[PDB]
Amino acid sequence: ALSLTADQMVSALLDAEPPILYSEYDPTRSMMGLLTNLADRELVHMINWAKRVPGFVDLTLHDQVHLLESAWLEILMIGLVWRSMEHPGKLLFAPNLLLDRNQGKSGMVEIFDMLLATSSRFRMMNLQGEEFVCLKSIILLNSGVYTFTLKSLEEKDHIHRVLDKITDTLIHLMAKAGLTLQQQHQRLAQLLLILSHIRHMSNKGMEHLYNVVPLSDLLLEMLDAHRLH
Amino acid sequence: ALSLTADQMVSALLDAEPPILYSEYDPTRPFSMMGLLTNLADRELVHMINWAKRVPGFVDLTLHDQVHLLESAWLEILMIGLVWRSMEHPGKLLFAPNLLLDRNQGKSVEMVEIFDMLLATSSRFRMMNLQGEEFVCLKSIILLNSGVYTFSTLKSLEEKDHIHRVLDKITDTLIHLMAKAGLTLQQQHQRLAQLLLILSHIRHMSNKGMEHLYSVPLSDLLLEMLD
Ligand SMILES: Oc1ccc2c(c1)CC[C@H](c1ccccc1)[C@@H]2c1ccc(OCCN2CCCC2)cc1
Ligand SMILES: Oc1ccc2c(c1)CC[C@H](c1ccccc1)[C@@H]2c1ccc(OCCN2CCCC2)cc1
Repeated sequence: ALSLTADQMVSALLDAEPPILYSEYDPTRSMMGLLTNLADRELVHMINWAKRVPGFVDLTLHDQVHLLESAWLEILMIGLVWRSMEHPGKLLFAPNLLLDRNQGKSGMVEIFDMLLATSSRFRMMNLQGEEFVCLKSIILLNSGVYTFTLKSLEEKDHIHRVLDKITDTLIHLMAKAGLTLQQQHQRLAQLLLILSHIRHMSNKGMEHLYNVVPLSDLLLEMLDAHRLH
Repeated sequence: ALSLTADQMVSALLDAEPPILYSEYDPTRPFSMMGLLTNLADRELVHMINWAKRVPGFVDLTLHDQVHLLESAWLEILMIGLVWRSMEHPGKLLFAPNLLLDRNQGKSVEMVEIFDMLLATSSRFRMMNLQGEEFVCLKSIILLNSGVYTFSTLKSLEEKDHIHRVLDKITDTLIHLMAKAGLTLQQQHQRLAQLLLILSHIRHMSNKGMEHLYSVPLSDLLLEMLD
């Protein structure tokens, strides 16, 4: 995990990429319901992706749950934003569900505009796929690391070590891209600062989503899988 | 501002530093916490505007954009200042030199949630051995970055460009401070990343804090003070 190279980190992350799911509705024939159903089906695939992120399965089950519980919406959003890059003014929730801002207006066209603005920023920066997977992995490991005993000290230290490896990977990606050393840390800073805005969008999103099993135990169930398959 | 060297950026930032204010309560009478915190924050905000106008490149922006940036960042700025002066006080938050509270004093009203988050941030700074030169850079970054994604006119395009160019200068400054600290190129980029990722948590704390306060528009008060 901590012994991988930069290119091995990239190859591991890309291969771990979840598939693009479709909205469940009749194309031969309500928006929140569609987005909710889409989000829930994506969460299942997100857990599989998370377990394939180098260093994540090295953590305790409790800490895995905590990290995903903190980051799951940010992860959905940055994925959505990535999907929507070459669709200006629109959000590609699914290949059969492409929406403009005046569609999402029918009470949160607010985060719609915020997601669009993020996509435009990624389009302005010419974000690459190898950079995207790095950023998404960073969100997974970092979003909940500040909100967690001897075990916790080792866990947090391990997390920060993996984050450092991803940072080195990002630098390597930009160094190979021909960027000067100054352009490297500048682009690094620009990419990470965007994560603060994605955190912001998640907060506003969760403010809207807020009997049912608490999300932690659902995450617990999907993460704590046996070895019989 | 874009012509400033790294050391000139630091000295300018350090000079622009706001004063540490005191809680307005009488120490001679016995010991409402939120009121004390609210009063302190409002007095700090006035000084924050002075600090903001002395951050390189900020006055180069339109009044409207200055208001937008501050309205988005003001709570984050108050918070990172809080955890900075609380860094040498483990398990406690130094709101003011005469107002030092532990986490049990946080249960005042149905806020200890934000308290623990602030405490956790201060311990993270303490473990990283955050330097004063780094602190002022990060705080300036919050000011310029927090609201830059929530502004399409020709004017606004030039505004966003300038902001991102100043942000780059702060990034250059941070690396220069780490390189002058004796850190290798690998460690420089790693520490840069660690510091900026903390800002995501500060944004998080701000949002949680705003949710508390939400339960005379600020832009008008900011506009009044900025002009
Ligand atoms: O690729 C994606 C699929 C669906 C979405 C998004 C990305 C971006 C946020 C959207 C959003 C809409 C309204 C409010 C907040 C965010 C929507 C979305 C809809 C519903 C959601 O929550 C469903 C509840 N469900 C319970 C456990 C996990 C989620 C999350 C995201
Ligand atoms: O150095 C500082 C002085 C005071 C504070 C803080 C830092 C960190 C946040 C604190 C907080 C406690 C509970 C909930 C949210 C935040 C408290 C604080 C209290 C009240 C505040 O809001 C006052 C309202 N006022 C109207 C216009 C501007 C603020 C801001 C910050």
